[PDB]
Amino acid sequence: AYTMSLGAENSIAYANNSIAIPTNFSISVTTEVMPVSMAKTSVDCTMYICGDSQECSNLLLQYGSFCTQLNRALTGIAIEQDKNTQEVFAQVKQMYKTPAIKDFGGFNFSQILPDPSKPTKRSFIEDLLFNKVTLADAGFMKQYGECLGDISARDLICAQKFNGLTVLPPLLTDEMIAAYTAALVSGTATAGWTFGAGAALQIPFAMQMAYRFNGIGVTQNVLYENQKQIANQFNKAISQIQESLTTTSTALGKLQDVVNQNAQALNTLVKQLSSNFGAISSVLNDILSRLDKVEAEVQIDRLITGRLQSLQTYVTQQLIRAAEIRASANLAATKMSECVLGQSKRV
Amino acid sequence: FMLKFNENGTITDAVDCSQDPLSELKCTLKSFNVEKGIYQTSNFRVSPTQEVVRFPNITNLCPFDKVFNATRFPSVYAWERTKISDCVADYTVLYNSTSFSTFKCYGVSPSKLIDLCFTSVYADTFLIRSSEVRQVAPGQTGVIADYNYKLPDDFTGCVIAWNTAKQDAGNYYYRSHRKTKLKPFERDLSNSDENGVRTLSTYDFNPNVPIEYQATRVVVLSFELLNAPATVCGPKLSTQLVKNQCVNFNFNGLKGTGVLTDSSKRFQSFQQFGRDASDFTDSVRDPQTLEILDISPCSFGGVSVITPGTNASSEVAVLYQDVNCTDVPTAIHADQLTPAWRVYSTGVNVFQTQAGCLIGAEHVNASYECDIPIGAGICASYHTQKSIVAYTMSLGAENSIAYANNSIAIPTNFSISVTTEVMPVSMAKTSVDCTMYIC
Amino acid sequence: STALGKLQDVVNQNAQALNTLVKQLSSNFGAISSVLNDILSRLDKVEAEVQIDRLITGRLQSLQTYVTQQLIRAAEIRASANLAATKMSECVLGQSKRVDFCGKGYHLMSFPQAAPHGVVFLHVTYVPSQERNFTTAPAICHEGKAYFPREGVFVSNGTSWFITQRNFYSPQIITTDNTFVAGNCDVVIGIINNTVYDP
Amino acid sequence: EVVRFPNITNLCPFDKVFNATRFPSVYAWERTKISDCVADYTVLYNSTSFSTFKCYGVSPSKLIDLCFTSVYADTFLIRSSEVRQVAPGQTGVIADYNY
Ligand SMILES: *[C@@H]1O[C@H](CO)[C@@H](O[C@@H]2O[C@H](CO)[C@@H](O)[C@H](O)[C@H]2NC(C)=O)[C@H](O)[C@H]1NC(C)=O
Ligand SMILES: *[C@@H]1O[C@H](CO)[C@@H](O[C@@H]2O[C@H](CO)[C@@H](O)[C@H](O)[C@H]2NC(C)=O)[C@H](O)[C@H]1NC(C)=O
Ligand SMILES: *[C@@H]1O[C@H](CO)[C@@H](O[C@@H]2O[C@H](CO)[C@@H](O)[C@H](O)[C@H]2NC(C)=O)[C@H](O)[C@H]1NC(C)=O
Ligand SMILES: *[C@@H]1O[C@H](CO)[C@@H](O)[C@H](O)[C@H]1NC(C)=O
Ligand SMILES: *[C@@H]1O[C@H](CO)[C@@H](O)[C@H](O)[C@H]1NC(C)=O
Ligand SMILES: *[C@@H]1O[C@H](CO)[C@@H](O)[C@H](O)[C@H]1NC(C)=O
Ligand SMILES: *[C@@H]1O[C@H](CO)[C@@H](O)[C@H](O)[C@H]1NC(C)=O
Ligand SMILES: *[C@@H]1O[C@H](CO)[C@@H](O)[C@H](O)[C@H]1NC(C)=O
Ligand SMILES: *[C@@H]1O[C@H](CO)[C@@H](O)[C@H](O)[C@H]1NC(C)=O
Ligand SMILES: *[C@@H]1O[C@H](CO)[C@@H](O)[C@H](O)[C@H]1NC(C)=O
Ligand SMILES: *[C@@H]1O[C@H](CO)[C@@H](O)[C@H](O)[C@H]1NC(C)=O
Ligand SMILES: *[C@@H]1O[C@H](CO)[C@@H](O)[C@H](O)[C@H]1NC(C)=O
Ligand SMILES: *[C@@H]1O[C@H](CO)[C@@H](O)[C@H](O)[C@H]1NC(C)=O
Ligand SMILES: *[C@@H]1O[C@H](CO)[C@@H](O)[C@H](O)[C@H]1NC(C)=O
Ligand SMILES: *[C@@H]1O[C@H](CO)[C@@H](O)[C@H](O)[C@H]1NC(C)=O
Repeated sequence: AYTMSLGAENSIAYANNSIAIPTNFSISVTTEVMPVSMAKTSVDCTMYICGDSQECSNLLLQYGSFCTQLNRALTGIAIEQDKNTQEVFAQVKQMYKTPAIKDFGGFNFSQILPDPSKPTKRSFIEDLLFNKVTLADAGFMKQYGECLGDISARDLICAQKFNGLTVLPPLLTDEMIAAYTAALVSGTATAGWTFGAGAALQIPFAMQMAYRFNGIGVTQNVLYENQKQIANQFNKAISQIQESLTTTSTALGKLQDVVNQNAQALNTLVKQLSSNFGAISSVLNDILSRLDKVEAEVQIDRLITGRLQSLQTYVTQQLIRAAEIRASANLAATKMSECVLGQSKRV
Repeated sequence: FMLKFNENGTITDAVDCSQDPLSELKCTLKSFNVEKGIYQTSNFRVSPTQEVVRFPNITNLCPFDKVFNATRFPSVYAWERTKISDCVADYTVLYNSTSFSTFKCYGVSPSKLIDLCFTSVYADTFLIRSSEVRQVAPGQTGVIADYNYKLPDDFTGCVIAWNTAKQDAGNYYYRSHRKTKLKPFERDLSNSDENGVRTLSTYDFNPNVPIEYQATRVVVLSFELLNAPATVCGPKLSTQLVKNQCVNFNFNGLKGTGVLTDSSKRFQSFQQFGRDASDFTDSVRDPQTLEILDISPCSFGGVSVITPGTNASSEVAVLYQDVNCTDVPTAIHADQLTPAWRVYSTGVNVFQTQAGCLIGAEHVNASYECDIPIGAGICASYHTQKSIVAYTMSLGAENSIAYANNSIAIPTNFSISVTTEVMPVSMAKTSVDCTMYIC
Repeated sequence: STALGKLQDVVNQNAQALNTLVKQLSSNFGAISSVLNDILSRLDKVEAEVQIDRLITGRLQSLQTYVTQQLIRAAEIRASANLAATKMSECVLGQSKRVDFCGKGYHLMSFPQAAPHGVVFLHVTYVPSQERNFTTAPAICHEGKAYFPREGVFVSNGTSWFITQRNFYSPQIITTDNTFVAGNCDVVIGIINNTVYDP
Repeated sequence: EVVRFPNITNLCPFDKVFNATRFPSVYAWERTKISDCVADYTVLYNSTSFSTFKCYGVSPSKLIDLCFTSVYADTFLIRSSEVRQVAPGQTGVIADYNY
């Protein structure tokens, strides 16, 4: 046990007549990871609560619109996940095809553009990102026959499907997302910022970087006078991204934990069906087998209200988490416009 | 059915919710008119029409005569326990011969006894005066409950008693005092104390005594309903199996509904049913063949109905989520469906989307802007006659930039643009009088 | 009609939430009746209170649901109101360099207009149009030393080299006023030879 | 378990309350206060069997280890048919017009 270090100890050699001027520079490439969407969860509220039984379903009608109101909430979450994706990507709906030459002024975009030798039209970097996040529960999409196996084939995802819990697929497939990012990097490589304001105007890439140096307040000559250095520093920095993404799993933790949180929530929701909630049994057919309506209904009501309470908890948690994902998607959409479609003075 | 009631309270419209996918949509949305969209739809397609009842073929009738009509019962201090096993509990044979002034059951309804099966039964028997049968219940107190025969709080079973003042004349004993109460189903046969005088009081039973003092026989049946072989069953006859259909079933008194199939499951030698982490009973041992059947939900898998507005058309399309188009007629139990739904099982206008099989929308190779979002790149629209068409959505216009290392495009003109951005700032300031709403 | 859909759906969502809350009073929640006086008329307190408790708990649960949805929706409206307040400061009370913040194109102005439960911004933007291809060079070499554009870019109309501002073609004579000189012209890749006029 | 109870020791007057020479007519039911005594009701097990023993707000099995801040005993004679009317929420000639 120890006290935290707040930071490195440092001092500034202040004097009323002294200044430090940088004599050199480093081109730095930095990775920012942002969540944009979450799993479009869906619930058959009758199948979850009453588990395919008429007696319970006829009791559940006496609770009114609770189920309809929960489904209305979750479909609101689901539609919002597609909105989030189409607000971050799809800001530019000119599908600028990837240029045939991936080197501009010495800057080697080949790792961040698609490669036509591969079967999947991702960039090389995007292939690393799609490998480095894992859908640790095998990621839903359980095929029609797959839940009818031996004992060892039992699976919380089959327990989910049998109890009415499902994940809808996103509207944009990954090939469509990769097509937008390919178009966005292609416009930046060949038309700079202009295609964010209007029609894309081609400009030579070094000449575009020279304007970007002026935006920083480094004189235009300092680019051309060092263009091979600057391009090499850029190329090496991109390679360091590729090396870190191939080696290191923690980089995308902000996305893996969105997967983990939503997987865990669905797992607790199915497991809550094993609770009695003070009924004689957690099992609905066991009550209906063993008790007659005059007193079964008292036991069923304990299950209905407890199960129904467990759904309302889950939907509230999803509404909370969805608001956080929306805020991240709104921020990511702002960074697309301001960092990709332009140059930002915002420190 | 969903029924629309007029202000005069006459029915003016109705939807048969099982009829077709539009009817299921209307019933799912609790509404007779539906806006354009795609909606998750609750299963009204299928309901069980059959019972699959299967019970062990044990045929020996339970020993009601030997247990109830024994020549004499025990003194309550010396109550006797017997195991009842491998028999059919057709208790209706008694209706001809006795009437019980108490028949009271715990954890089981008495009307259910005729179609349950029990993994264990023990009958306890003793004689007490009629006023004391009151005390033979969980949580009771009194000379019987304290010092002669205690039921547990977790008791499941039935207490049965009848007057026998004509039969059970004589002397019978009960413990009036003890230094500590009995534990549940404890017995204490000690007659003499340390010095030799008896610790037991005597019932004097005669038909001449007042009713409250007259002898009643009591039988206490204690039950178990474990995940173990059935030992006593009600008289139910067994039916044939009906696999691959949504049915009601009853295996050893475990009722339910679902789809039965063969299964790969290894059960334990004693095990009668299996449950997943949700306690959903996913398998059962057939008591007739000892084969293990899988139980699937009748409603299993997601279904969604795609519609223009019902103001626009009564045409719909159905998405069978994660189902392959050749499996739809079996994932949906299309043999059990109406003809109007079975149209949406098969035929032309089936299209395998990565979201699932889409049926009833014709696939079109022209891409358009997304109208109704089906998923995984597919959208649908009500499109020119009109029909529901399904297509891959267009991401944007095809374009290319004429890049060269020495070419630049400069704007020669400009447009002043005025753009409208609409932003919500407020919502209605709702308020609730919580007492007026609730009470 | 669709232009204000973002306002109409705030109205619609809040109307629908109140309508479902009144309709929820029609539920029994497993009581013998949804109607409170019907229970109290028909049952004695010893056992009416068991039925009344089922109504109280289910009704109170329905309020807790409604209030939770309102807290969620109010957090969303607050984020929209904070963003609208930021656009008032940055797009109305100034001019914003933030690329897509005050509408598409380069922001000139915007005007706020009141709307029910909302604001409408009329964003005014310059959109460049009718672009034309030009040959261009990073620098001019005049007398062994490299001249760079002071602002804009060097372009030629085929015959002649000019300096123009980048967002509107207005060619100027390349003058020691329009340009700064920095270093010998060997280093600049793509350097070209042209006169620089000296007034 | 730390069990601590007041050290009152006088046994409650079960014989005088229950085995009185006669009970009141139900219209003239009599109330008596019971106080400063130990309610070891098991002394009755030897001598009297009760065809009704029904408790409200307390389980009868818990009577042996509770203490009460007041006790009153109401006593009256009725026909056995009518004892069902001696309960909360009952009706009938007793519940309406006698007790
Ligand atoms: C900034 O520092 C780098 C070294 O980190 C300098 O790069 C070296 O430059 C000399 C002469 O140009 C070469 O001989 C070395 O091989 C270079 N090394 C590397 C790693 O590039 C660079 O010149 C410095 N920049 C400026 C403007 O002086
Ligand atoms: C751009 O970067 C790549 C390195 O990623 C350069 O080298 C090629 O890299 C791929 C793997 O990424 C190999 O399969 C090729 O064989 C490599 N080619 C060579 C010649 O080494 C690529 O050359 C770079 N482009 C430019 C124009 O420098
Ligand atoms: C920009 O384009 C507009 C047309 O879109 C030009 O305006 C036209 O100019 C001619 C001659 O002056 C008129 O006859 C037309 O009526 C004008 N059109 C409109 C809509 O007013 C304008 O001259 C161009 N600007 C520049 C700087 O070239
Ligand atoms: C559905 O089709 C895919 C091939 O497109 C196949 O991999 C999968 O196993 C099929 N599902 C079933 C249940 O046969
Ligand atoms: C209700 O009944 C009255 C009288 O029969 C009739 O005039 C009125 O039109 C009815 N209302 C509706 C909505 O049909
Ligand atoms: C019912 O009792 C009659 C005589 O009282 C007897 O003949 C008959 O066999 C009895 N039936 C059963 C089922 O015990
Ligand atoms: C009990 O058994 C005796 C002897 O067989 C018989 O006479 C009597 O009728 C039986 N009682 C009942 C209720 O069956
Ligand atoms: C009775 O049970 C046995 C064992 O479970 C089985 O072999 C037999 O087929 C069943 N039915 C008949 C009619 O024998
Ligand atoms: C759409 O294009 C595919 C090409 O793979 C073709 O097979 C199919 O017949 C086309 N559909 C129509 C309706 O023309
Ligand atoms: C610029 O040149 C390319 C090829 O010469 C051409 O495709 C493009 O349309 C030109 N742009 C303009 C604005 O004329
Ligand atoms: C280029 O512009 C100059 C204007 O000073 C003009 O004299 C020359 O002819 C132009 N050339 C072409 C090809 O337009
Ligand atoms: C531009 O490209 C041409 C070949 O297309 C080449 O000859 C020339 O040296 C290049 N110049 C620059 C500045 O990239
Ligand atoms: C520019 O001028 C210098 C000196 O006159 C000459 O050496 C060089 O080759 C020229 N460049 C071109 C491209 O003509
Ligand atoms: C009531 O008191 C009388 C007189 O002492 C006694 O004979 C009788 O047995 C008592 N009753 C009971 C039930 O103890
Ligand atoms: C119990 O009854 C006996 C007589 O049967 C009597 O002698 C004894 O005192 C009684 N005990 C109590 C505690 O009343």
